[PDB]
Amino acid sequence: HMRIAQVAPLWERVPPAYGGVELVVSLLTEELVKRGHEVTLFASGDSMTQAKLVSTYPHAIRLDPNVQEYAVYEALQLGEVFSRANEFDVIHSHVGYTALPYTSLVKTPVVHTLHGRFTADNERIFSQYRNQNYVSISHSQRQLRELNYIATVYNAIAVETHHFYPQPSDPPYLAFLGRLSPEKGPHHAIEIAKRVGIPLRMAGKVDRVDRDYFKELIEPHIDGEFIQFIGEADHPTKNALLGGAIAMLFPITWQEPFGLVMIESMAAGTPVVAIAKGAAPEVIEHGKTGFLCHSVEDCVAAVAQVPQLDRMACRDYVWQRFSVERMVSEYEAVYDTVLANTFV
Amino acid sequence: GSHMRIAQVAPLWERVPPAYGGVELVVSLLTEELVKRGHEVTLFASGDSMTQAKLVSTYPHAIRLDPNVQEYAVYEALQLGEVFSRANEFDVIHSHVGYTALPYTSLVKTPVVHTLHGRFTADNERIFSQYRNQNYVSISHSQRQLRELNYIATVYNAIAVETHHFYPQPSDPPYLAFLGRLSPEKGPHHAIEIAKRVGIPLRMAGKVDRVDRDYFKELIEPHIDGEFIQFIGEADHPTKNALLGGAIAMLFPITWQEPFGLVMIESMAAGTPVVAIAKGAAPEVIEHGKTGFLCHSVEDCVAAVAQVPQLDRMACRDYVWQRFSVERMVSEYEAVYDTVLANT
Ligand SMILES: O=c1ccn([C@@H]2O[C@H](COP(=O)(O)OP(=O)(O)O)[C@@H](O)[C@H]2O)c(=O)[nH]1
Ligand SMILES: O=c1ccn([C@@H]2O[C@H](COP(=O)(O)OP(=O)(O)O)[C@@H](O)[C@H]2O)c(=O)[nH]1
Ligand SMILES: OC[C@H]1O[C@](CO)(O[C@H]2O[C@H](CO)[C@@H](O)[C@H](O)[C@H]2O)[C@@H](O)[C@@H]1O
Ligand SMILES: OC[C@H]1O[C@](CO)(O[C@H]2O[C@H](CO)[C@@H](O)[C@H](O)[C@H]2O)[C@@H](O)[C@@H]1O
Repeated sequence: HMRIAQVAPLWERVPPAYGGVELVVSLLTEELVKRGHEVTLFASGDSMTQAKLVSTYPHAIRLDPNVQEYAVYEALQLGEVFSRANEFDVIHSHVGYTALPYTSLVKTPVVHTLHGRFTADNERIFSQYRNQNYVSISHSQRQLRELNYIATVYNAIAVETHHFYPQPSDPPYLAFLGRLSPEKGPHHAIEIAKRVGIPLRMAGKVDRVDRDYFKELIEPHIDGEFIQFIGEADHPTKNALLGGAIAMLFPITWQEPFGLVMIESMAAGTPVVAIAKGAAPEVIEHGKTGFLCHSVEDCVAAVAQVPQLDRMACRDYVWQRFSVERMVSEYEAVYDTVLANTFV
Repeated sequence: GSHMRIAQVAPLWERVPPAYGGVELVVSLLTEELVKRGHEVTLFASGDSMTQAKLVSTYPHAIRLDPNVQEYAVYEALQLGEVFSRANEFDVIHSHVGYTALPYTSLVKTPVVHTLHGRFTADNERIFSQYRNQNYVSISHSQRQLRELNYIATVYNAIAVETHHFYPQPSDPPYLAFLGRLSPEKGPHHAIEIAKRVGIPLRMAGKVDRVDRDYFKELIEPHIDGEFIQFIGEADHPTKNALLGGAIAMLFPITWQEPFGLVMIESMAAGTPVVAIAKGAAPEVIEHGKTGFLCHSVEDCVAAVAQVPQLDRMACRDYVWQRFSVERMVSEYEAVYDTVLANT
């Protein structure tokens, strides 16, 4: 019953393959409008939404050879958001710190959902707008504390769209999903699959800056027989790619804000053996829906402890803490708190 | 009428500059002069910048040189956030950052004067036409490639000629010169081929950065390991002055729509003609047959070097004083402010 604006990034599509935030903004927007609200999506033009689409570019900036300066369309989008700031009751910004200086100029309250790691550089712009409205996707992400965190909403997925696999494929294999960046540590997943004797079926995208790390540590160890690649899969693939696997290796070497590939694996009914970094303990129920490992050798030992877990429970676990009914209804109270706590 | 509150917004890649510094040098002479005429200037640059106006530092070093910064876009939104939060304290804002400040102008009441320093790429042509009805000041006539914009004026950049020692006849062992970054846009590869057909050695001096590091190690690197081509890249003011002053003719072979190119008027300041390719804003600075030459190919330059000792080298210095003096530039910009302050 409010005028909401969801400012999504332009790198991807509301998303056929890669894209985490755009998937979260989708399940949020596609359900907010269903509850008699009034949302105006701010994303790309190829987006298939059920709200008033307002875009500055039709295609996605990532999969496009004709684009070169993304910061142009980054500033074009915000130029249309805060120009229409009088037509909105609350602005839900997902673009990150690029909207902080614009918030101190308009009148409409703006909420910022954090989606990345705080680095030694971006922590300065957050300290200059510490009292702004923030929303963390995990308690582990809340690292600055000095900011003004409104609440903590766990990212969710449409569980019914993920087909559930009870028993894995008869010839077992491991799994890896996500970008091939050092932030996800696929090189550990390569060794873990080889220290146990179970093949690995990887899947993800390789953008640049990852060109150096990929073809120096990941490409040398591809075979197609024991190590497959499948560069960037869609939804029906990762649905069955993780379903037929015994466990989704998630050996991160980076402060993971959340990790939607963990909750996606478990919907298909697959426990995630990940490193207890970032929001890994906040998602993985130890001994029930995965194993919170603390070393590379801990994952190898946990692999033998994977088949004894209940894969039918892993899906019912996502239906509890990681449901869209929990996430959207938890944002519906965040917007009211921001609107009720304004002037003093 | 002659007591304004100017707001100089400068880039952060280099300080207001030790060696390489294009836009940072123009802002320097413009700031130091306007303060010397009585205006209340407010500079938004780095921290080590040396000015007399009340500067507002957002990071105490040049980001290009400081390696601790991995995201330049962080301090971008910080500087622009501090400018337009104090816009009420200014009479007019002079932006030098580019398209990043266009959506900000459509949010306050202080008029902003945008001085363009870059080419209209296939991407920024979308944002510049969006904020078409604003206040733009070009730096050359050839730089105007949209035409349909709202150009307030065209103020050619200027340098302090008195700070450039005049070398009459150069060094008796003759050599050439190349100034500017070693980018395929400014064409450093063309300068060596002319140095072979003319047979005179070429002494270079520039800057190499990412995205172009592959080009440096490919085309330019296998030709400098010798006395014929002495590199010593990135020279400060007292070093690059003797380089151009001791050069019989500066090689400026460009293959890109140059908006201006301060390296040209710096060569002629110390008394040295420039042989540039007929492209961009080269005919607007170089006078054919008087203080240099304009060529349509590479062999046309080889025939031009044979007609350089006949060129007047003293008239090169007096030509910069004609239309590239700091007193002229600042007077034009000071006259631009009265145009913007009268339209409101
Ligand atoms: O082949 C792939 C690789 C990635 N993804 C999607 O990319 C998102 C990445 O999830 P996550 O948040 O955990 O990784 P990050 O955001 O750090 O890139 C997931 O939702 C996946 O659905 C996908 O669909 N197919
Ligand atoms: O080794 C160098 C190379 C360049 N410059 C300075 O960088 C400026 C060149 O500006 P230009 O417009 O030609 O390059 P751009 O700004 O387009 O990058 C000149 O004033 C030079 O004084 C320098 O000092 N040393
Ligand atoms: O760590 C940088 C990382 O962030 C980007 C965003 O451009 O990737 C994101 O892609 C989508 C949203 O664009 C989300 O899944 C999530 O925010 C990130 O994975 C990219 O620079 C880099 O891969
Ligand atoms: O505004 C960013 C601008 O800087 C880049 C960074 O890669 O490089 C330019 O930096 C100097 C700044 O003085 C420019 O004079 C010069 O054109 C570039 O080397 C450029 O791509 C970005 O557009």
